Amino acid sequence: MLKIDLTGKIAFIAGIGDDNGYGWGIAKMLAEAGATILVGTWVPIYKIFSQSLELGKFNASRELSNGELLTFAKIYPMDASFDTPEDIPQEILENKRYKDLSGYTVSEVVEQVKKHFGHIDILVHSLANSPEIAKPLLDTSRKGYLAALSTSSYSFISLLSHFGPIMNAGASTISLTYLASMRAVPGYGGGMNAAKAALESDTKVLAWEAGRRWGVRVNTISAGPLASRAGKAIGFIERMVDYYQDWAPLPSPMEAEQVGAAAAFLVSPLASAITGETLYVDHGANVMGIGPEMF
Amino acid sequence: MLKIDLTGKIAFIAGIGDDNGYGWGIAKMLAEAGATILVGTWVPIYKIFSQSLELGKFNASRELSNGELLTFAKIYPMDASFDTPEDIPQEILENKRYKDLSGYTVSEVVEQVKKHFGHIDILVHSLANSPEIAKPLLDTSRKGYLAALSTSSYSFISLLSHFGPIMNAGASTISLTYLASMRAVPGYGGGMNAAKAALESDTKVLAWEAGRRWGVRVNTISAGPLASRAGKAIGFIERMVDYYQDWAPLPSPMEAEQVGAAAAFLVSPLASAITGETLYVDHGANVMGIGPEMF
Amino acid sequence: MLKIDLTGKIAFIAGIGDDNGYGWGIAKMLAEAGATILVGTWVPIYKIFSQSLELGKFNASRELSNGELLTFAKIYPMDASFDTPEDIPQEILENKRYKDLSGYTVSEVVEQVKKHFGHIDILVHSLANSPEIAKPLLDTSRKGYLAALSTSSYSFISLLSHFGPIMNAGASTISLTYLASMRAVPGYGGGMNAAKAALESDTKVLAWEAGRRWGVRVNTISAGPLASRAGKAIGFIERMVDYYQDWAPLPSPMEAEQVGAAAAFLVSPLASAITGETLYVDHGANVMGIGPEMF
Amino acid sequence: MLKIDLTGKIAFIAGIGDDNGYGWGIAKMLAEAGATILVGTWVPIYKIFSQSLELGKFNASRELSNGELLTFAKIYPMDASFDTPEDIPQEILENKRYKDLSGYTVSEVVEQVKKHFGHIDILVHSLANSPEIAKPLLDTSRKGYLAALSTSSYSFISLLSHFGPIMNAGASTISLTYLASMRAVPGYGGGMNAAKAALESDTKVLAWEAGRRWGVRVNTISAGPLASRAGKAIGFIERMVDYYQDWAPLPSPMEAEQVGAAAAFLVSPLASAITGETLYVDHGANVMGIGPEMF
Ligand SMILES: NC(=O)C1=CN([C@@H]2O[C@H](COP(=O)(O)OP(=O)(O)OC[C@H]3O[C@@H](n4cnc5c(N)ncnc54)[C@H](O)[C@@H]3O)[C@@H](O)[C@H]2O)C=CC1
Ligand SMILES: NC(=O)C1=CN([C@@H]2O[C@H](COP(=O)(O)OP(=O)(O)OC[C@H]3O[C@@H](n4cnc5c(N)ncnc54)[C@H](O)[C@@H]3O)[C@@H](O)[C@H]2O)C=CC1
Ligand SMILES: NC(=O)C1=CN([C@@H]2O[C@H](COP(=O)(O)OP(=O)(O)OC[C@H]3O[C@@H](n4cnc5c(N)ncnc54)[C@H](O)[C@@H]3O)[C@@H](O)[C@H]2O)C=CC1
Ligand SMILES: NC(=O)C1=CN([C@@H]2O[C@H](COP(=O)(O)OP(=O)(O)OC[C@H]3O[C@@H](n4cnc5c(N)ncnc54)[C@H](O)[C@@H]3O)[C@@H](O)[C@H]2O)C=CC1
Ligand SMILES: Cc1c(CN(C)C(=O)CCc2cnc3c(c2)CCC(=O)N3)oc2ccccc12
Ligand SMILES: Cc1c(CN(C)C(=O)CCc2cnc3c(c2)CCC(=O)N3)oc2ccccc12
Ligand SMILES: Cc1c(CN(C)C(=O)CCc2cnc3c(c2)CCC(=O)N3)oc2ccccc12
Ligand SMILES: Cc1c(CN(C)C(=O)CCc2cnc3c(c2)CCC(=O)N3)oc2ccccc12
Repeated sequence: MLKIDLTGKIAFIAGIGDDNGYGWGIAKMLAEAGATILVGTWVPIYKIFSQSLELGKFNASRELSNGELLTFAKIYPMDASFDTPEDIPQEILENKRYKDLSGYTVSEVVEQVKKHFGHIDILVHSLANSPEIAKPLLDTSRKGYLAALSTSSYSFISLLSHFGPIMNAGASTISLTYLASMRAVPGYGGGMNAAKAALESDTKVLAWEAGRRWGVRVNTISAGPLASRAGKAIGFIERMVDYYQDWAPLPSPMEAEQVGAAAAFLVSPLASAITGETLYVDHGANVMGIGPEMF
Repeated sequence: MLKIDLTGKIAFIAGIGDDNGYGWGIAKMLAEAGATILVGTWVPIYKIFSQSLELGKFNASRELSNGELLTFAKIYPMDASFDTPEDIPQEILENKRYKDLSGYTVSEVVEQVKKHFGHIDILVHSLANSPEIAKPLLDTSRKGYLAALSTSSYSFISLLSHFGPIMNAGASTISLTYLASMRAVPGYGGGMNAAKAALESDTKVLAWEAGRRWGVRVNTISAGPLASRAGKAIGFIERMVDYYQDWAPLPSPMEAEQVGAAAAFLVSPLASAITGETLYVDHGANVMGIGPEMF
Repeated sequence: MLKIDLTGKIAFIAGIGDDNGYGWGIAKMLAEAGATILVGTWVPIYKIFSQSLELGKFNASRELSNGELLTFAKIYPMDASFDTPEDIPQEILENKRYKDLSGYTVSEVVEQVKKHFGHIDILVHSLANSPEIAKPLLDTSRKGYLAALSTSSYSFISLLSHFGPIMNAGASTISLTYLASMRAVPGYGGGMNAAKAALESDTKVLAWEAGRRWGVRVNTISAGPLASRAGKAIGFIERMVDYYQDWAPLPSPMEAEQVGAAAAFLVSPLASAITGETLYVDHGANVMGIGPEMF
Repeated sequence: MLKIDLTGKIAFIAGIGDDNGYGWGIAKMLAEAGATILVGTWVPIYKIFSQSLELGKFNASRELSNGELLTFAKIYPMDASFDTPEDIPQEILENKRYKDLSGYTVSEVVEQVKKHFGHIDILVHSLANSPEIAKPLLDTSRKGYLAALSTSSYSFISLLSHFGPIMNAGASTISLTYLASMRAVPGYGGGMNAAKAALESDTKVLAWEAGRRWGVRVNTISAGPLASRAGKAIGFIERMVDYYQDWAPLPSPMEAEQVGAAAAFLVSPLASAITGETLYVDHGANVMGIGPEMF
């Protein structure tokens, strides 16, 4: 037999806000492979996510092939915009969603993980935001652009920089990107193109640095369109899904567990020679040199 | 549990000549996954390969995790330079090692597979040759350049074209490449650069064509240096292995099974959304923008 | 003033069949810059081209900005499929177009150029053919695929290898490619995708080899769609032209002289630091991540 | 004759602090082509630069081919970190070098140019900085990374956003980048890899956006190493220069005017079909697949 075996491994997944995104899909497949799952959930939705899970609202999505339910060892409120408490502005501190929580900056979450688990094996980054995604880049503000980069790109560096010293041998990371990183996709606004370009560039540089510092592998998955929370909010994700079905080598729609399976493989000992890679899991759409009108 | 399960599937691997190349490594991992293995072996070395196998010469390399030995259901003498018997030059017809054999063109091998097995599930292409690899491309002859393309590139198209109509649902292909395809590597001569460029370009085109025609997936793996038969003949493979260790994000040398494990994943149902991809399994050397002296 | 000054430089342009392709456009712009123009014209259309030129049929297309006419110092019948007369099948020798002519192999043309002009300064490759472009790659024959490679890609190596020894200091080359080389474009069949992938790969390799051997620069231009002879012959070039207008950052249709202007700059002393480059002259269509429908 | 004709065209160059950088080289070549030259100079070094200029310290680097001296029509104090006065932080406002100057935010500078000149034709972005360039990406702070993106990447968007509406027909932009944007170069620290990745991604997106909005073309040049102000502070620029000479297809060192000549071509009417392009002007180093250490 050939197993993707993650038994006893501890994965931290940053960016699970419901059962509809890639983060959930990755969690599910890492669990199928035997991993222990810790979750970073964004502060302003932490209460609702954690409550919905306890109230059984996600149970249809928790079914594992062994009959058991997907279970998280711990869920940490987190805002990966902030490395230390000093970084948090008064506007955030006085926000009612934040004021009733504590220990949610990156350095703080990592210290808690260290206290309770000692080490991690797998770091998964499945988070992105721009406050101005609906704006053309020409019309995107400086603060908006830098916010897109801070949340969507630097957040990875912060997570790896802080978790790195407590990663075990054979540890690796996963982040998620989209092809608009280095090809023009009108509609992907608010500096999100730059944030993904940065994320992909950093994947390569970090593969070398983390590789030489800790022996850690660093890979990114470029996914096709999915009607997640983020996806649905853009306003036309359904048009993108349909377009990809007409465009791609294969017509099947994305499912979060497809990206999850690729992530499981990449963080497993079966991928020890794979690092710095951008792996396309988009039914081959990215290889096309023309749109479906000229087929 | 998460398994890469190929039990009941038939893989045809074109290009196993001994236990020291990537083809053997791929066979071993597909077998670990449960796949039944058919092999195409170059005519002039078919007798020695088959005989050595039966003598137990490769037994140390044959051991599997379950305690079984790697076994081939059938080994076919084959020369992928030829599609039909009408293609074979008189000199080859008169050659000692060809003249007392028959049915070694691509069409003939596929017809024998179809008769005895009906269908295949996985096609692996692990074969390359240029008669002029030591020569700078500037000094490579038309005959040499086209022979490199014929053997190393077109052979994949012939194998997929002939096998495609008998591939089952969920079928996929793997071929092997090297980064000199689209970056200049002095010493990768005799048109091998062009043969690899063509193979990767063909990978994308065939992913669309085979995807739409048969639902077949088509992927390529770009590997790090290995001291195979072909690798040792170039004359400086050990220096290349050493260079990659100094250069890459991770220092581990290539092992055939690392590419085998990648192949096994790519052909499994876990990778249904992956097609047209070039997957680097080279310890990240390919992502570097400068060599080791400037680190 | 800043001039692209090719005064006294001798350019050999392989692939001018009439006034409608990129070869002619390149010739006009090199002529504007002051270059002497030598032409290689495909054997089967050599007489036709020469006779049309003599009857004044292209005179409207010959007007240079200085009031003079685009003038060719010599037009050579050529077939770049053949390096030496020994390579020509008797079947070709007996064809009427070839029987009426002589000295059209690559070696023979270069020998005539050396005899009467001594050296050249610029080599332009503006030729391609596949006998099976209407066929899916899956359905393309070995003979067809290799013929595309021989005519469209090896021909460049042959011309550079033969002309290189008689190139003056500061010499450079230009070839023409299309984005289907490394992205999948259904309809670009007959192995043309592989031929352009090979052409682009060889550009990089030859930049290094010819740069080190003769100080020669080697560049390629990836152009937008044009209704040339070859263009029109695909049967749907007009739809490709219209598609590009809806798709690209800029809407203007290709003109042969746009590519010609890029060629003129790249072969001028102003581009001494540019080599191995693939320069897109396609109104930016190649940078798009989706087609028109999702704008 | 074939002229790169910029007669009467108004060019604004962001990032000239002395005569040793790419900005100066670009100015000189645009001036050779006939352009009027406006310069944006970083506030802290605006006085030293303008005083050095009129003192005649740069007269040796000002000589043009027509026998005239390079002349800046207007030199504007500028800090491209700031879009409007509202953006300026307290420490900067009270700083010795800013506190007496006024109108140095991007919006204010564009307004001055609009009053003075009505419109512009060419925008050159030759600026970059990270306060943490010596630091591994892993050790780079959030403030440092975002500062690198703000100064090196968003600044271009701000300049184009503000300048666009007063750009004439046929207008275009140039920026400068380095290959570390999408390939790992250890030592290009402080988030500069991400800054350049963003710059290049933005080039593609803005080519579409600016192309459709104003008909403006947008291109970037990727240069080899130069001993500039920024280049020398890095601390090993001479080693990089030597490495490139050993590595590249051609051995000549970079000269600022090489990038300048490429820039003049790209902003000229001869390049009307070129947009969104990344043009390498680095003697071909970028196309290499291995380092000099082998060969
Ligand atoms: N959904 C799609 O079509 C595609 C998404 N991707 C990438 O996949 C990743 C995951 O996105 P999805 O699963 O689609 O949506 P998602 O909305 O379910 O997940 C993104 C998460 O980021 C979290 N987040 C936002 N700001 C945060 C902060 N400051 N600190 C901590 N968490 C924050 C959100 O709570 C949200 O849960 C993203 O990187 C996205 O760019 C890639 C390709 C396609
Ligand atoms: N060895 C290395 O460093 C690397 C090899 N690759 C690629 O891996 C693939 C396998 O190569 P290796 O395992 O290294 O060497 P290998 O020598 O073990 O395999 C090449 C096979 O091709 C067969 N072959 C040659 N001409 C044939 C023909 N006309 N008809 C049928 N079979 C023919 C050979 O007999 C041999 O079995 C090749 O495509 C190679 O280009 C890629 C990367 C690195
Ligand atoms: N036309 C278009 O949309 C585009 C064309 N290209 C490339 O531009 C180049 C020139 O093509 P075009 O100007 O468009 O058409 P063209 O038909 O005018 O030029 C092709 C020439 O190749 C010559 N030729 C064919 N076989 C030859 C042989 N065995 N020996 C010597 N010459 C031979 C033909 O006589 C013909 O004149 C080609 O490489 C083409 O692939 C690239 C991009 C776009
Ligand atoms: N120098 C080299 O080896 C290479 C440089 N490049 C790129 O070339 C461009 C120009 O760099 P160089 O000519 O080498 O150095 P440079 O130091 O001469 O020019 C950079 C300019 O940016 C200005 N600047 C810095 N912060 C500014 C701000 N907040 N507002 C306005 N101006 C600011 C500086 O004063 C300086 O004049 C940069 O984008 C650089 O990344 C690219 C490749 C190679
Ligand atoms: C696919 C695809 C996506 C999904 N994708 C890859 C993404 O990365 C989505 C990221 C995202 C970042 N910030 C925000 C939102 C979504 C919506 C809500 C909001 O407040 N901010 O977006 C597109 C935009 C245009 C075209 C395709 C796509
Ligand atoms: C790695 C690497 C390889 C291995 N590799 C990726 C290859 O593709 C090897 C291919 C090959 C093709 N034809 C022949 C031979 C080897 C030797 C025996 C024969 O007669 N002809 O070759 C190099 C050449 C230069 C630099 C690196 C490498
Ligand atoms: C543009 C474009 C082209 C033009 N182009 C870039 C080409 O390279 C055309 C090449 C070509 C090579 N061989 C032949 C023909 C054309 C027609 C006549 C024949 O006998 N053989 O072809 C396409 C096919 C599909 C989509 C776009 C394009
Ligand atoms: C080339 C090359 C460069 C030049 N280059 C392309 C650059 O973009 C240099 C940019 C730069 C950015 N920030 C700062 C400085 C320079 C010096 C002073 C300071 O305060 N910060 O830098 C390298 C670093 C490592 C390896 C190669 C290179």
